[PDB]
Amino acid sequence: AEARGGLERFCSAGKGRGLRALRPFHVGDLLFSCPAYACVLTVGERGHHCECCFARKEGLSKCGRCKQAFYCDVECQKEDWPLHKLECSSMVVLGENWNPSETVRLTARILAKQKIHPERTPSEKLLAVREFESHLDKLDNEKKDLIQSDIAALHQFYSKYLEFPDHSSLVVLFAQVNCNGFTIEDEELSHLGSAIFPDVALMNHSCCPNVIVTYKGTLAEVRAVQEIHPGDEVFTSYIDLLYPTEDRNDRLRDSYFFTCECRECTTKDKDKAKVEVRKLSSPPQAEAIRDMVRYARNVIEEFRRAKHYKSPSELLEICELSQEKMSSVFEDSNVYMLHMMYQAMGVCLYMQDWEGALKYGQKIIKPYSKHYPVYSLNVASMWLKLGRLYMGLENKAAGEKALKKAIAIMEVAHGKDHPYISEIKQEIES
Ligand SMILES: Nc1ncnc2c1ncn2[C@@H]1O[C@H](C[C@@H](N)CC[C@H](N)C(=O)O)[C@@H](O)[C@H]1O
Ligand SMILES: [Zn+2]
Ligand SMILES: [Zn+2]
Ligand SMILES: [Zn+2]
Repeated sequence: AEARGGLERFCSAGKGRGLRALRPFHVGDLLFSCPAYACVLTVGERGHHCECCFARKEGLSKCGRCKQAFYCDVECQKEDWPLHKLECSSMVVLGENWNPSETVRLTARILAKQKIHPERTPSEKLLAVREFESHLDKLDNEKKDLIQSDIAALHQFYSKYLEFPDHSSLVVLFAQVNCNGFTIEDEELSHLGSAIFPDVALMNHSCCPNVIVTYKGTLAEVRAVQEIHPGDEVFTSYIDLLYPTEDRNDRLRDSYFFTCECRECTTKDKDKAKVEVRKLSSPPQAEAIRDMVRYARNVIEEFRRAKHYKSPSELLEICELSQEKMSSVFEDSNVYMLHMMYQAMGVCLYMQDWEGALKYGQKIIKPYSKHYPVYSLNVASMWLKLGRLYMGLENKAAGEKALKKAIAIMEVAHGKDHPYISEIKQEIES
């Protein structure tokens, strides 16, 4: 018998172990699904999504003791209890002082799961957590310090409720989480939480992926976005494909310890349109473009840092400031301009500035459609957010057209029967 029908684990030369198709898969076909081995809901979503299954529901029943964990029903509460019990009492005693990072909370759950079920689970038919690559030999000083900081935080927040393996085993585990972890995003690409999907972790990376990972609660689903021929390796993208080749590879080396050699990374064809410059009298010299690229990659970091000391209103100004400055060199379609417009849209949405968010959305959509693949969750989510803004702003004609563009991509990536599709169709009707 086949562990996963039409697929097998194999040795991909220069890429360790990988996933291969045995039979053809065509666009929109489901290769496999994988329940979460461990998952944790992001703090920001407490009271809005079930802590166990991540369902977005009104009227979630809360935990009687800590009054902090929220659930669909007693069944979700019971499934989560082995994990929630590690935090419940600590959240009662320490208030806002109990703040382990999301990665630390996830790793605590993996430790709890490993102890109870040493044998392979249904989320490990092809690759087990114990087999995950860690790359300890490639970790630099800063990366080693970060893991050590995470281990101290784990002892700090869980020592009273969780027994630990030796320090070296914890180092290996946090390192495995870094190169095999997933984040779960909703239909608008909002961050819901972090998870471990061992069989999904088997797939190698390509900047030209042939599959897309989506979620049905905490169940990961893998669907083909191009034909996958018998014998082909199955590739997902580990990163945001919007960025130029150098940016993507700096991210792949930093988190996954490899340099990509895919067709897009070899030819760099998309880089010209991604770093688009404006047609002026001059025009911009290569040195001046390099300076704006460096300014752009720094403002990305400036914005992230500013979240700690600046108000949303101020963060919006950083985005406004940057766009104005970069526009002397950069076209609106330039990816660095889009990064700032996207961040500005999120701030607008947060400050209830529906109109400001809609104007940003209207500028992002066309360049997103060009830069991203045909089936991209980033493009689908942008059409959806645009559709929802128009619908909310009493423009049903433009709203319906945008929601329909989102559904058409989502039918491929999420499957025609996905609950997100039914939800959007119910928004078109009512
Ligand atoms: N395109 C690639 N080129 C080289 N190595 C890759 C590529 N994609 C993924 N990898 C490797 O696979 C790791 C991530 C794993 N989640 C993927 C399965 C991994 N190949 C394994 O044998 O466990 C990365 O940290 C790299 O070691
Ligand atoms: Zn639930
Ligand atoms: Zn509780
Ligand atoms: Zn690549």
